[PDB]
Amino acid sequence: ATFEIVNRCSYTVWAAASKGDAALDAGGRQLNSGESWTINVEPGTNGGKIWARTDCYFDDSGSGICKTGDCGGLLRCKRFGRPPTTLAEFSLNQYGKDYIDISNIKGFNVPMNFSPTTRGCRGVRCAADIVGQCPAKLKAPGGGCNDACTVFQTSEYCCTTGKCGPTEYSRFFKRLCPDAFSYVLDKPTTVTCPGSSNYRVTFCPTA
Repeated sequence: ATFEIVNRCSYTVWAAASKGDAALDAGGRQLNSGESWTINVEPGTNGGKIWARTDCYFDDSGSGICKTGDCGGLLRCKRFGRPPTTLAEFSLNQYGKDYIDISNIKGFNVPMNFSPTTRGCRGVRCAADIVGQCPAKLKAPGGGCNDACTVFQTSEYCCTTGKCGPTEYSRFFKRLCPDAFSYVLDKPTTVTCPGSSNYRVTFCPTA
């Protein structure tokens, strides 16, 4: 499948794409305001994620640090990034279907739209000012709004027993972004697309 990743924010982001144990395509790239990056993802890929990182520094050899979404200090992510990160998630060609969502389960850093560019399904978006409204206990000094599991580390917030309910914190996310996952057992906001669809991920889709 093809993903076009577009930075419509007024600030630079460093995009990242990973399946958790490997980079997708080149794994990461600087995107200045307006720039697009097209990547190819092997069919069959399960558990892929795309996210933005903010405020990064990298030396000449691809090594450094980002304030949000850092994936072990590398420009080219092989692993998933550190919260807070708004997540575009996908699994491709799973018995003829593609499944996509946006998740706030690892917090929020940048607004996002995740849309198919092919026929047969709808996109999803989380474009509210989560960071501005973020409860003080979840506000990340780095910028962003952490999830409550990351901050508090309880069985309820992390859904460790696989039995957990919604919380004041999950509800905060859900109220601003109803089409994104707010906790692990959220009623799914997953979209099913025809297998082998192509997609566009837009950061800051309104701004």
